Amino acid sequence: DKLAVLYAEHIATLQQRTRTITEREGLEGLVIHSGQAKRQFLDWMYYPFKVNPQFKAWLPVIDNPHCWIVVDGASKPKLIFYRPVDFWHKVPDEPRDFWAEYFDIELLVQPDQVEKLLPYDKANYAYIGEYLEVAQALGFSIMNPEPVMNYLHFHRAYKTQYELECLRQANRIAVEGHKAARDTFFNGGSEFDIQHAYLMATRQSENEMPYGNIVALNENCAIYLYTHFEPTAPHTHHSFLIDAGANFNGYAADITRTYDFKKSGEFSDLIQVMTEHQIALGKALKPGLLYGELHLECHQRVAQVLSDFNIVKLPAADIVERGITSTFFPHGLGHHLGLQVIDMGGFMADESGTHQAPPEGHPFLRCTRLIEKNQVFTIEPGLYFIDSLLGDLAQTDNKQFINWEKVEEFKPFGGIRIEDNIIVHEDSLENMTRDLHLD
Amino acid sequence: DKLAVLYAEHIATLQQRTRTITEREGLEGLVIHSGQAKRQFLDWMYYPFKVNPQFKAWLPVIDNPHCWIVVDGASKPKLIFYRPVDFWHKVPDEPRDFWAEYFDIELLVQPDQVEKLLPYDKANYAYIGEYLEVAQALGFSIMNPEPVMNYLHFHRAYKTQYELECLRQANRIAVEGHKAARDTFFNGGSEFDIQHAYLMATRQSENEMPYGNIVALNENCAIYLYTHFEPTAPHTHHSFLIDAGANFNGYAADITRTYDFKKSGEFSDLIQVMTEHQIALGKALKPGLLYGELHLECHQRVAQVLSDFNIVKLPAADIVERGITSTFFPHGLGHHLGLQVIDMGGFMADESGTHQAPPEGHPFLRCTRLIEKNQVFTIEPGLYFIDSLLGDLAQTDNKQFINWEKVEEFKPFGGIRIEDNIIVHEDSLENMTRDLHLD
Ligand SMILES: [Mn+2]
Ligand SMILES: [Mn+2]
Ligand SMILES: [Mn+2]
Ligand SMILES: [Mn+2]
Repeated sequence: DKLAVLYAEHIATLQQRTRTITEREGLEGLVIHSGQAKRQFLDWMYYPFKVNPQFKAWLPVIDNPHCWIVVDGASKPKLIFYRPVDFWHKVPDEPRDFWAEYFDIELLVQPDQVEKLLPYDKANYAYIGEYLEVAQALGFSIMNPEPVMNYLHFHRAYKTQYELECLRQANRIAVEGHKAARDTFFNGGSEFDIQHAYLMATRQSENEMPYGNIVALNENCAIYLYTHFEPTAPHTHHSFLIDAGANFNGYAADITRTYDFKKSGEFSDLIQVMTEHQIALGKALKPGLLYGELHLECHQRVAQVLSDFNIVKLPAADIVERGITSTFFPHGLGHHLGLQVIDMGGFMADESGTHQAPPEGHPFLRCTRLIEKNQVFTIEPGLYFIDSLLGDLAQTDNKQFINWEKVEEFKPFGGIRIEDNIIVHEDSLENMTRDLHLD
Repeated sequence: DKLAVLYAEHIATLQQRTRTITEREGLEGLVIHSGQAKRQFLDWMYYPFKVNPQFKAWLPVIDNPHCWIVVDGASKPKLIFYRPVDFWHKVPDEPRDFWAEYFDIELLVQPDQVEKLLPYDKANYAYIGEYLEVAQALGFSIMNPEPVMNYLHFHRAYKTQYELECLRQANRIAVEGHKAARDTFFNGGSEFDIQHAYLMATRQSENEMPYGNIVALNENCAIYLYTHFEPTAPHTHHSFLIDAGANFNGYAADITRTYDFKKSGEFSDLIQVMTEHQIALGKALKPGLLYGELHLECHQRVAQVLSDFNIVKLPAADIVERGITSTFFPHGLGHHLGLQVIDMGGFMADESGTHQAPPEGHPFLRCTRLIEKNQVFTIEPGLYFIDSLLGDLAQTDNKQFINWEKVEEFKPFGGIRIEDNIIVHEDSLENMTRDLHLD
């Protein structure tokens, strides 16, 4: 009932957004398409279904293709709901979940019979969806118009209370996964074993994960978009990095933890120092600050670690100025989190979609937007021992400053990332991840 | 080693097929495209990669997009092998697996630079692949020509010794899965628990499965393409149906077993009788027989069961002649098995692609082809208590013949399917599934 009560105000906010952008762009409405199942080439099997984010923005229906929302922000939202009646599939009930009473629902038995249920004159309706050829055949001429997409993507950064509650519930599920993964690692499990313990504890299958989990042991922790799951355990367990989430009502969690098998020695100490810096970066989110400023602070803190552990034999300020931090921390500090894992509107200065420029030394940073209340962020500093980047560094005139001996002793551990999901309020920060006592 | 030796004859067979069809159609060669990763709408994540079957027909490279084979059957096969060298992904070794020596290999570092490595004049090359617009942009004009696709699909039914060994290896893995699933069911597991015990015993994740596993308890056994995995166990365990396989080198297993929780009572006796029929149907595969004749025999055997268990109050022969068996056994007896789960060429009378007509009373049967040696089949009789089909039957003048009381006592158990994978040799049958002592 809590989530159901909050949903009423979620619909009213989405109605108000729809009314504003449709009037501004001279449209009679939006037709939002959940998507279709993609058939495999020369085959009868399908790819796993992935819902249009613009569709699930309205309601937690994420496993149903051939659904359509028709909205103008004044009349009651219309939902065309795909309900086939075949003997070979489990026929679910007509929708009676909390969200049903907010839509005029019409049942669609066959995907290609949708034309009769869509507005007769489509001149002033925008199709929002992936299937441009289907839309054209149905008589749409306006498809994913940039001013509408930019407005909706801008405003997706401001979560309704419904959305924030969904994100709390996703974090709660992911944390149960993270505990089971950790325990499997300390029991000598393989990457494959750890992944499947995570899925067992979340009660979510691989394709319900909002992204492909990263489950890395030892040197694989240095590969920051590592995707495989080694079925056989390494002879020696040194380190473990898991980046994994969960789904709730289409909303993602995105949590990363790094562990040391021995729970002592230098790599264990490196995790603890990065954890102190990651907590402080999470507490520096503040309304009225550009996110790019926290990315700069992160480079400063990584330099402090490199200096303090005698990995680079220079004061922190010199490590930053000579660019060396980028070899050890080569990605962004984090991003917006919501319906999508790397959420929309993180690069925008305004509703029309103008980009907020990244900070001077970091031209590739894509999360640059002014922090405000009701926004949700990842904070995910990292420090890695990456062969190709350490190779490039060994060919610069900074090479004498690098403690190559000590870098060699860290390579078997791979690296470190620590990631939390944080809601910014007007006068406080809610660390959803650390409020759940994962550690 | 054994597989490596057999692969030489596999390449020679594929070279000879390529030479025959390219010369017959006046082509200089085939260009066979492994495929591409599909990006999710408005997102940076990808769908799981699914290799072009025509690509993996040549070599066990199933996880690598942007690869191309150029073959004419008269020179050494050419492989363009996609090898990105990015710091964020695992850089694999240049190919040195058993298959590498059989191709002239050129490494491709960036997908869009392939045009340099393909034949300059493409007029007489056929593109085999899904990406028609990419092929057109590269200068191809012949794409998936029907005579080439029908010829290769026709000959896919004749497995080389390499292919048969790959299929044995897949069955061996799947059988380990099946034993863990069975044991989890008898311990009171949920559908979700059973699925994840299957994945843990096969060491294969959900997306490496050659199809979506069916893991069904109780009434869900009646839903023959049931897809969900209930995370909570039912209050009472009655029955369990698992249809699941495994991958080896791109070759599928496809095994189904049905279990009774009590291991006694009428449903248990129904499994034993269906088991007798399934073994007999598996032993009736014979070179020179039309597969449709086994489908007819299956209907006769199911009718014997429906009569003998007093489910239909008619002699067996009358149940077959009035089409009543179709309400309880509504699908095909089985299909070819290979690189694809429902393998190619099952419907064909000859290499031009003419259809072998189904038996008169079974117009929807799609596995109709003359059985010959070196072909691989599924045999999968079933008997189900399906609400919507029993609903339809209750509205015909066959209603009076159905023991509705007895049907009611079976509904909680859902239904039965027993499936083996069988190689047909000149002089014998090799039941891969039962040679592995699954039961
Ligand atoms: Mn993240
Ligand atoms: Mn992450
Ligand atoms: Mn089958
Ligand atoms: Mn099957």
